[PDB]
Order: sequence, then structure tokens, then C-alpha cells
Amino acid sequence: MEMRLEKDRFSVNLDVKHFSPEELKVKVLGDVIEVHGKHEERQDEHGFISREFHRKYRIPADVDPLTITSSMSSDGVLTVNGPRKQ
Repeated sequence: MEMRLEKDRFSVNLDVKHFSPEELKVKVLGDVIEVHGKHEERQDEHGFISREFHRKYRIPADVDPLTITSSMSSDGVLTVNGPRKQ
């Protein structure tokens, strides 16, 4: 989901509730945030399921890639954020 852009901040949210933190990987390639999620076959309420996604976000030009950080909430939302340099 969301791509919030403040004057002095940068923040993107992603609903990854089906993936455990160990099943997710975030990589910063230049000005691109890459999020990869993959989980092997798992039983759920409906049957059995495996999933995989690869999401790419464009970072604003005024954001130092080195300052990008991330976090996961209890509600399974992944947030990637960084300070704006201007």
C-alpha cells in the first residue's frame, strides 16, 4: 500500500501479514527499494498455501540510501523509511 512523502521525511507501508519477518528481505539498489517475500507450503483455515512476491519502490532523489531503515509492526505491516536531505 501507502507511499507517504513529507518535506523532511520519506515513508512507505506494505501489508505483509501472511509473511513472517524471516520470510521477508528488503534490499536497497541505488534509488530503488526492493522487497521480497516468500513462504513455503503452509496449512491455513482453507487448506495449504505457498506465496511469493517481489515489490520495487522508487526512493525520492533527496534521500541518502544509507539512511534508509525499516521496521515491522505487530499487525504485520512493513515500513521502510528515511530522512530527506534538503
